[PDB]
Amino acid sequence: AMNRIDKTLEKLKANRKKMLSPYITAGDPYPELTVSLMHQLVKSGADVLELGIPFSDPMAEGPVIQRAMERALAHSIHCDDVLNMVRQFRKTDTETPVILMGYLNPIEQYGYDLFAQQAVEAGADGTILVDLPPEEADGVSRVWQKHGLYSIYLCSPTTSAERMNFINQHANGYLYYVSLALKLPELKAQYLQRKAQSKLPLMVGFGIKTPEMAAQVAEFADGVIVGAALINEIIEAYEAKKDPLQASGALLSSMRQAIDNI
Repeated sequence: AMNRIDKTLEKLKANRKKMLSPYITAGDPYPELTVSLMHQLVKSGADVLELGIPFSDPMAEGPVIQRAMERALAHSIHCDDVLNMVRQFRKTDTETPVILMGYLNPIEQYGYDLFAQQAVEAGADGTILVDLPPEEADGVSRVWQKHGLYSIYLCSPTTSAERMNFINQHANGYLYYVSLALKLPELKAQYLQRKAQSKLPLMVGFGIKTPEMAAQVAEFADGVIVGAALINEIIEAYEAKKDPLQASGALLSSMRQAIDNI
């Protein structure tokens, strides 16, 4: 089988088009908006969608994501609810790759094989498990492989030689680059250095707040991941009693254009 992620990245690579991937938390600010948001993001230029599974103990996330998860958990949105959203999305979008981002604990509670099976059946193409270090990922990788689910791994300026060895023979699709006062030339230097160690394309997954910054990064990077900025744009629209679809659409579309004109 050919994974949606590989199909999408091949087309982008052939056209010298940089990947743009928004993150949103499923269920935030309320469950009925999530699928509509997903479709809006695609309309506004998303190549890949990152959909977050809310978790009760996100000690690793920044304040913006933390609050998003709290809002989603107020509606009791869990793994099965997120898969139902993916199913609904897939009714009118079969091309766009969907990546599920979450913590390991709800999934292990759910059951690895059962989760992988249902996630693939629902129409998800891969997962980012934020608290699963590569050293611990062997059981998961084998189960994911069985169902054709892709594992998206994180790396950083300080990813060790052996960990990189762990990432290269189990990762598929692409890698997620994060640095943790970091400036653009340092980011560029460290990114290109890490990219040289990776078999896969490397997407920058932090610090992208504006169309300008998105373009500056896309100038050297394979792709860009936008999280906190979009979440903030959406919840600010909701709290101001304005259309969150308009707000998120305008933001992502301005990033799409900035990147493509860069």
